[PDB]
Amino acid sequence: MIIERLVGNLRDLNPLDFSVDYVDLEWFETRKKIARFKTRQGKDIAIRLKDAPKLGLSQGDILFKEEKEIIAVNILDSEVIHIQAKSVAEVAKICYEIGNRHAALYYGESQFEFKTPFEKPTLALLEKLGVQNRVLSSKLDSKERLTVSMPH
Amino acid sequence: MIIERLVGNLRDLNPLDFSVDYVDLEWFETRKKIARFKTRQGKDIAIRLKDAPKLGLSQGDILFKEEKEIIAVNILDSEVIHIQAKSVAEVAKICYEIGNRHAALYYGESQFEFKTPFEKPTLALLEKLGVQNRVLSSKLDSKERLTVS
Ligand code: NI
Repeated sequence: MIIERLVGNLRDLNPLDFSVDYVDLEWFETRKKIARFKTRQGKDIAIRLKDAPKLGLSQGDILFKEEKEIIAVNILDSEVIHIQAKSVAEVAKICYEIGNRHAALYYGESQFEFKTPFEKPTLALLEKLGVQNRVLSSKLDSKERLTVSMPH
Repeated sequence: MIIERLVGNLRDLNPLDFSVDYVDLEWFETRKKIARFKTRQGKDIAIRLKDAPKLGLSQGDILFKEEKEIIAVNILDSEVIHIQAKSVAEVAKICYEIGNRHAALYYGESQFEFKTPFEKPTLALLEKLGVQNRVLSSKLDSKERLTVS
């Protein structure tokens, strides 16, 4: 089935009144406008998004909703570097340097914490800068992603 | 005359005690390690820096000092976009978006203020973000630069 428009997000209804089949995406598949997936129940779906969310698909976004059946997005955990800045100047340096690598970056719970996909040169850069960090398996949800508005 | 290393900075002495000649550099000339300049008084100086400061030569860095004579660096003011963030989350967005254009970026006075060289695309990006900014002439001193490793 072709999906051209999102039908809202599970946060806006009660998932218990529907049958929800999830499709599992990686963080790096969330901004593809044309893609093919297979749901957990084995349904082939093709996204061909006409007005895709700026940040990418997010956890719980609804691809299909008909009678009581729903297909929704689930984002897979991946290996992520959690960054704990200790000052505004550190946040500015961390975010300038990860921007110059064009690596993905996501807001954490505090405005001093960020998450970025594990990449060896990103860990090397944070080590070289003495920035506190740890590598954990977690979800990079697109709602928290920093955009790149005018890429070179 | 060839200069291989800096002697210090005018901030650490009384400039009135010396005869100070300056070499005028633009901001985008400060990271040069090999170059030839003429001072405001007309002296020829060639730099050949063996261990250049990582962020660039800064205002007041001393190239030469002998007796009461000094040659120091002056960084020319240039047209800059002054940015005023309203939150640490905005500082993170501004600094990531500017880093993704590889534009230069410097700390301002407050921890929410930054400066970047005026570029038409950078202004368009900040307008798109709704970031408070103004265009004016200012000095981009290398000691305040954010650099890339
Ligand atoms: Ni690039």
